[PDB]
This record gives sequence, C-alpha cells and structure tokens, in this order.
Amino acid sequence: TRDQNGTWEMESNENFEGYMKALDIDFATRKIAVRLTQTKVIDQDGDNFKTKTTSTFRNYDVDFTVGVEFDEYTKSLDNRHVKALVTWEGDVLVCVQKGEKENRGWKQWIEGDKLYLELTCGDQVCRQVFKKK
Amino acid sequence: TRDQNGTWEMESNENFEGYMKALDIDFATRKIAVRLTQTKVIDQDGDNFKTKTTSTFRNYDVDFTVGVEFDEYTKSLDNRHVKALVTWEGDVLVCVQKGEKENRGWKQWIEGDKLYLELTCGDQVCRQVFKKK
Repeated sequence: TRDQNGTWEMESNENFEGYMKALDIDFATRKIAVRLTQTKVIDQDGDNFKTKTTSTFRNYDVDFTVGVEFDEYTKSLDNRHVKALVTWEGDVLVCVQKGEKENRGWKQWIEGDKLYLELTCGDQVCRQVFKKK
Repeated sequence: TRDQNGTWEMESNENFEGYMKALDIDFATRKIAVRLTQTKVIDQDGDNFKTKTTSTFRNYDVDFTVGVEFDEYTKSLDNRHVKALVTWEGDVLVCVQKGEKENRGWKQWIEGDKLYLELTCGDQVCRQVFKKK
C-alpha cells in the first residue's frame, strides 16, 4: 500500500478553485484549469519518486484502415456522424468526412522532421505543424 | 514519406478558431481549446492507423527522495520557492512546503483501487480522487 506506481486519471476534484485562490493564480489560469481532467503518472522506486502531472481537456482517438469507409462519430467535438474515407494521394494522407457539413476533411503529410495537418470545414482551413518527440 | 509513426507535439496552430466556429462548436469551448498545445500519437503498420490526439494545457513534474529536504521552484504555477520535505505518515505520503504560504503541503495515499490526493494551503483544502488506469 506504500507502492503508488502506475497511471492515475482524476475522477473528482473538490475545492480546486479555493486552493488556487490561496496560492494567488492569475484567474485566467484558474478558470482554464478549473474544468480540466488531471492525470498523474508515478514512478516510485522504494523511496525515489518521479511524478509527472498533466492537465488535459479532451483526447480524441480514431482507428481506420486506408481505403475502408467507416462511420466516425466525432464525440467530444461536434458529436456528429460522418461517412469517413481515408486514402493516399502520393504521400499525403487525405480524408473526406461525408456528413451534414460540406468540405469537411483533413490532410496529413510529413516533410523531413515535421508532420503537417490541414483541417478543413466549409470555407475555413486550419493548418497545424507538429515536431517529433 | 508514408511512415508516420511516433509521438508528435504541436508547435503552431493557425485558424483553429475558424475550424471550430464553422463546426458550430460552443463558444466557451473554443476560448479554452484555442490556447492548448496538442499531442498526436500515431501507431502505423502499413495501412493500419491508430491515432490519439490529446490536448494539454500545463505540466508539472517533481522528483524527490523521501525524507531528504530539497528546494522546489514551482514554475508554471505560483513561481515561488519552498523548502519541501516528503516523509511517510504510516502509508500516507505527506509533504510539507516551508515557504511564505502557511499550512502549505499535500497528503497522498492509496485506498483499495483509488489514489487520494489532498492539497492544503492557508485555510483552503482540496480533495482529489484518482482512478487507476
């Protein structure tokens, strides 16, 4: 019962606002982290501790096979059903999400050491660049 | 290249407000998600993809030895210095943080299958429960 190893997901959080008010936190950071699920990973070796605490919102996951249509229920996002299809266009992973919203989809490729992702919906395009870890 | 395995972290994000406003995502959600760095984990085996898109706000790690005093500079929080000491009270990991704030510290123990974290500062007490993953 002294070995507290493992990954821990927060399920309840009581009086977190008051604890941050007593520590004098810049309000904006308080209201951001007041409704975020914390996750603590503990690496304990007898008496040596290596703990890592993260504060996250929503983690979105999806599994697919390139070329196989699948019904994607984008929960946590817009909560809609879309007929999703992912194909290869050269070395660019392209996906089309057939649904109520038109021009919905995303591109994803890799140039060198960075991964690019261009989300598209209607007439708005979001571009994201990711570095490797 | 078509190989997209690994864990990537975002370093830029443009027009994310446009992609979320066009998706009819609620306003208060856009205001929070627009200032969070995302992380994408990709497991690829040919044309078989298992992706995980998480969104983190702030992280805070700390490494210590039970019983040994050490100086903790709580960056990304209140950015103060505390002379912290961690010792066992039975099976409850207790830490006192000698600093400007009085009654500052935390207690942490394992009961059954859940982690129990109790943060204290001044006259405010925070009670947190964590489930095992």
